[PDB]
Amino acid sequence: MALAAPPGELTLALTPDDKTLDPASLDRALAILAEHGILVLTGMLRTRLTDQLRTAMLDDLPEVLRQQDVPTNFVPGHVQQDPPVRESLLFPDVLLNPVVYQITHAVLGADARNAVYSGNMNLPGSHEQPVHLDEPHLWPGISHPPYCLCVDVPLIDFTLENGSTEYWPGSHVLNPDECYDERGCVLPAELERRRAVAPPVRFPIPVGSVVIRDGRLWHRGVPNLSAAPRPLLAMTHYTEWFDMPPIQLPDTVKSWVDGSDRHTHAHFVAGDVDHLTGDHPFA
Ligand code: NI
Repeated sequence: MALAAPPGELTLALTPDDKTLDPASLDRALAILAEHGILVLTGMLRTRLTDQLRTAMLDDLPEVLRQQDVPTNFVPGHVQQDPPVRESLLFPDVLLNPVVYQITHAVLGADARNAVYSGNMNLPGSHEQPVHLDEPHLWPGISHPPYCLCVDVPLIDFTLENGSTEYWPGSHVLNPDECYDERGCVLPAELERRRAVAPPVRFPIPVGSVVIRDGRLWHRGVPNLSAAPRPLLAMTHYTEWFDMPPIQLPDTVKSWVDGSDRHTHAHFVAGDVDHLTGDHPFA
């Protein structure tokens, strides 16, 4: 709560040149994800990539807001927006990042696969989301290991002002009976018990960072009190055995996406994919 940079205990500092973590860096990464459920990797992505993705998503926001019903996460101002899947905006260092997949391989296995290429546009004057998990526990009242890791790419500097996400460290292992409602929101009794032992944190995250977290981590989107939309690009790695629909990608990227040992659950389509309406033929 009210930090000035990502906490040391959650953070691993890299450069965009780093292709693998040395054994001790990986051990620390996995120790952080196991204990805290969230890992911040600073210095992962070049300005060249984040700038293009930021531009592409801010250019698409008008088409998203024109929709009959604008799909929002829980409350007003938290808009669901898929980034483009044009050949020229699909970057191996984003989709198939070698450090990300080194971590996800070590936690979920070599057959783990990305099955989400989506985004969260947090609008100026947005409301507070309820504390929730994005992915549920597979059975109520059971402790089990992760089956999915969210990979979140901020496309501007996230600040306390513009809606940097509230995270509940270590919350990813909590699954008592009657803890979650049908939408994945944490029952208030469990929130206040948890707050006494391990209160939530919120911190700036500079663009170029990648956040990897347990899909079961408690978090909430919070108001964007800045004058500008706060874009996030979102991917999710799942174990091979978890049923997900495939990502629609153009067959122009099949050559490097298919037959990588960094797996994507993908359906390849002739021609352009409509990333926003999703309505294209042969989908
Ligand atoms: Ni969420």
